[PDB]
Amino acid sequence: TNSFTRGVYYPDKVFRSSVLHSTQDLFLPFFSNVTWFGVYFASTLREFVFKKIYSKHTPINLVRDLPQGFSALEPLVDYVGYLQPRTFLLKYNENGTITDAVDCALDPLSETKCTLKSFTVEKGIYQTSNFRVQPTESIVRFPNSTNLVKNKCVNFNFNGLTGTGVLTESNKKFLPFQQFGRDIADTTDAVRDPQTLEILDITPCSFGGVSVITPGTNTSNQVAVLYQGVNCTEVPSNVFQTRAGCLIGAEHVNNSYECDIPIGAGICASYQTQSIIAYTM
Amino acid sequence: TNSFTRGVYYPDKVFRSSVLHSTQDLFLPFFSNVTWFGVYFASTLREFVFKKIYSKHTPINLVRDLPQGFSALEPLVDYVGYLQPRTFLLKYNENGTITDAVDCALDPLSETKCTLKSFTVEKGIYQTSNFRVQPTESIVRFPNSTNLVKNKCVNFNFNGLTGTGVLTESNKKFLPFQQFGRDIADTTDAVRDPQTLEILDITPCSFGGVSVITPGTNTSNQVAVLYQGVNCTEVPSNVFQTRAGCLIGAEHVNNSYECDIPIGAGICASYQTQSIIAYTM
Amino acid sequence: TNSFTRGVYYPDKVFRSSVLHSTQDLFLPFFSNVTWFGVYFASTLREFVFKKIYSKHTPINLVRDLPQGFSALEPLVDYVGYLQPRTFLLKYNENGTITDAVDCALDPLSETKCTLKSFTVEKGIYQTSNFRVQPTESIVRFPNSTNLVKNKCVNFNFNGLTGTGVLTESNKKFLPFQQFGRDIADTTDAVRDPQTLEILDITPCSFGGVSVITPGTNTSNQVAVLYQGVNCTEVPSNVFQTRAGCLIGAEHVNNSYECDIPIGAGICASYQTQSIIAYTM
Ligand SMILES: *[C@@H]1O[C@H](CO)[C@@H](O[C@@H]2O[C@H](CO)[C@@H](O)[C@H](O)[C@H]2NC(C)=O)[C@H](O)[C@H]1NC(C)=O
Ligand SMILES: *[C@@H]1O[C@H](CO)[C@@H](O[C@@H]2O[C@H](CO)[C@@H](O)[C@H](O)[C@H]2NC(C)=O)[C@H](O)[C@H]1NC(C)=O
Ligand SMILES: *[C@@H]1O[C@H](CO)[C@@H](O[C@@H]2O[C@H](CO)[C@@H](O)[C@H](O)[C@H]2NC(C)=O)[C@H](O)[C@H]1NC(C)=O
Ligand SMILES: *[C@@H]1O[C@H](CO)[C@@H](O)[C@H](O)[C@H]1NC(C)=O
Ligand SMILES: *[C@@H]1O[C@H](CO)[C@@H](O)[C@H](O)[C@H]1NC(C)=O
Ligand SMILES: *[C@@H]1O[C@H](CO)[C@@H](O)[C@H](O)[C@H]1NC(C)=O
Ligand SMILES: *[C@@H]1O[C@H](CO)[C@@H](O)[C@H](O)[C@H]1NC(C)=O
Ligand SMILES: *[C@@H]1O[C@H](CO)[C@@H](O)[C@H](O)[C@H]1NC(C)=O
Ligand SMILES: *[C@@H]1O[C@H](CO)[C@@H](O)[C@H](O)[C@H]1NC(C)=O
Repeated sequence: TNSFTRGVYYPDKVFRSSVLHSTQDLFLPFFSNVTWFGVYFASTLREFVFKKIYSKHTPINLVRDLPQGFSALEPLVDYVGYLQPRTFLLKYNENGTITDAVDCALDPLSETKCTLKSFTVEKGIYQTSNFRVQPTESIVRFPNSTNLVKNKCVNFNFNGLTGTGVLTESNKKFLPFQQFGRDIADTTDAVRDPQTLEILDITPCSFGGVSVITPGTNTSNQVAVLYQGVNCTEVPSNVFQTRAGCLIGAEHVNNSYECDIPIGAGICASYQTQSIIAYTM
Repeated sequence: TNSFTRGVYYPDKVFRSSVLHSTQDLFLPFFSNVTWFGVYFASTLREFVFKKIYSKHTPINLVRDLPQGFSALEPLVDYVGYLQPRTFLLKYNENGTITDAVDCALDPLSETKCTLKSFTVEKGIYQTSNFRVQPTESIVRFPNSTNLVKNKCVNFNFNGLTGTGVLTESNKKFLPFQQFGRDIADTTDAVRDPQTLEILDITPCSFGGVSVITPGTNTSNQVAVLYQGVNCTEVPSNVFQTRAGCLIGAEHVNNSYECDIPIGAGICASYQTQSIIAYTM
Repeated sequence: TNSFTRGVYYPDKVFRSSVLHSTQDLFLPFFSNVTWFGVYFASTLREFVFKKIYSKHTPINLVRDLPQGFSALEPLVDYVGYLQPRTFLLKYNENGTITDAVDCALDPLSETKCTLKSFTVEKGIYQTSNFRVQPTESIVRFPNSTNLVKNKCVNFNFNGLTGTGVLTESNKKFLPFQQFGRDIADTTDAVRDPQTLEILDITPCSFGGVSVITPGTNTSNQVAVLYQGVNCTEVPSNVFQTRAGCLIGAEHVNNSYECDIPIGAGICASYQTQSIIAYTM
């Protein structure tokens, strides 16, 4: 059984009129796997959210299914789903009644609604969060204690030089006694391997912000995820990289015409036909 | 006996030339009720201020009265009036002698001299201090412990909602479970009375700055006190309210002509004849 | 024996390419008196700097002298001169080898190289440091305990008035009871001597910044030291004062023509012929 945005109660007894409040509490995540026998309880319809008992009574007409829609549960005293800590965006009507909600943890175009604090997202690119490649490796090197890995974000320790970055073969020749180099910004640029005296280059791991490519919410809900400055080989529809990074959820049409939505650094995006395509401008 | 600005001694042994220094010490307030038998002592004339003994010897020619003028008392060793903590503005001559002083606690147009730090106030409006209506009441409401007061600044406590404001009947209908409302600025806007379930509106009490309406000190000393944003029913010659607040010390002439001194928000003030009048611009 | 910039070792084992690093460590000062038998050790050539043993082997061809040039000593393990704490400016080549160094504590035009962080100083005036006349005297005066000194920077204490300045005869007459005066900036301007009741004027001692007058390093190395706002009677080639202060290392040519290098406040400086001259603009 799929919960079509069913369990949304009033977190506090505060009156709000025509606002979009952001609440951090225990709510039922939208489109969650619900058994078909805090916790959510529904019986075909008297919905109950226990945490404090919330109740709601809605007339229904269906068989062997869960009703689709939205219903706010009211505090009573001070199908089963489980509650999780989520950040919800509640829409309060002019009478204080919650008419709609957005769970900003399920899929893209939902975090964009939280970032913009609106149920209608315009046509464009929006930077929602960032992305840092976490090092899934840890190597330590000491002279004559693990193997040397390269071309991957790894926490290294070269005879006391603790750092975080990706190692690669450098074309710089150090002096016979110098053990590590430094750039203009007073940061460790290259290190000398205590074994085999190999010179390795240190590069900071991929640091970029994620962006959602949306052709407005009035046309369709199909969005594309855009990563800035990172390669998709390190990123956890169609996967393809571009000049600005990797774009998930679009196509790689070889055509080229006028730019529609500038995603940044060359390539632009557009909506065509029921499919999002990318083209070089 | 009236002290015509008599007791003003040298607070410290510091030499100053052509300055207007502000001193916070124990001085005799100007135009104070002096007995006709720290303390001020005068005998018709050898004035003494004890606190440290200050002395002054001035030739006088009068009977059954106190001499009018100004005389600075000099430190001697390390009619009777009493000293109070006052903020005085002393005028030092080119030889270090105090020639005049202003007690900025007696009447309006004297605090203006301290605010401007000058013995000559120009023609215009000057904001000297502020004014906050202190709540002369404290009510506490709990469900089934004092009476409910409205239309007056009162400290309230609605089942744990401690605040300060004026309560009035609101036209907003809360939900059957919501107990208090909140505006866009994340402040308590309305509360629900735990008794009779009446909805009350919370409004911050009158916050405004006082202003002195003076037609310059070269013409006359008659000034008018202007309160901004407050009603004279809550404010502790002629009393009348205007669009910018309450104006004390003027008239309410129904005539209208060109503006002379803009007191703010419409109405202007002018000097006519030996009387200060107000007129809508 | 004179050390012609001989002892300069690698402070740390860090690789740098085409940079000018500033190091604070124990180095041999340039042009220092070296015996002709941390410490510097050279033998005609295998130079050794002990601190950690640094070594260097350079072919030489000379007799009864010390070789002139520059040679960087490399770390080996973990004529005699002594090491002192100095701030050196090291020039790293594209291979990490130190090719030249500047000791910014020997003479002027060397501190300018540190201030500009370059081995080539342009033609102009550069403010390197400041200059405050330290009081070489301390007098204390109490009423009926040292002699009264004037026209010299001295720490004074007049019956509890501790301060620092130069005392001189003031033409201001205090009141018979006032002991010290104060200016507009709320600072002690004048004091009354508890003995003989003499009025003295307090003036802050000479505060100014030093400046190096250099006609560029591409033409010659002869520079002139310029002090701003101080008189040479208090300052520790040809000494002469000007409108902007005292200028050491130049001439006082009475001629006057177009300005070449504005040293500030009137007088300008120029290079003529092998001699630095100053002239009123
Ligand atoms: C530390 O030990 C390693 C392991 O023997 C040394 O690596 C070898 O060095 C020799 C001498 O140059 C080479 O012939 C081998 O091919 C190296 N081994 C590998 C797997 O390449 C290393 O040189 C030693 N380092 C020091 C400083 O002694
Ligand atoms: C708390 O007690 C008060 C006092 O009885 C209640 O106020 C009365 O409520 C009844 C029921 O509606 C009215 O008929 C009366 O007119 C009310 N009294 C007055 C003076 O107006 C109040 O309703 C009670 N509240 C709760 C929540 O029980
Ligand atoms: C403190 O003592 C000194 C020393 O005697 C006094 O200085 C003398 O004062 C007399 C009286 O005016 C003069 O005739 C002398 O010429 C002063 N001495 C010198 C060396 O000039 C001083 O006046 C005394 N101060 C007080 C306040 O008593
Ligand atoms: C709020 O309540 C009033 C009460 O009559 C009703 O007329 C109005 O339609 C309600 N608002 C909404 C959005 O339902
Ligand atoms: C992105 O990084 C991966 C790392 O595996 C590399 O193989 C690829 O060539 C990189 N692409 C670009 C365009 O830098
Ligand atoms: C200050 O003293 C001098 C002394 O002769 C006198 O001439 C002058 O008038 C005095 N100043 C004032 C304002 O009285
Ligand atoms: C000012 O406040 C008093 C409160 O008693 C009220 O009666 C009056 O109507 C108010 N006047 C205006 C102009 O708001
Ligand atoms: C650095 O080393 C390379 C190695 O061949 C050499 O060609 C180059 O001249 C060196 N650089 C300097 C400044 O000597
Ligand atoms: C500079 O100070 C000395 C102090 O001994 C003084 O003699 C000289 O007249 C002063 N010169 C100028 C120009 O102020």
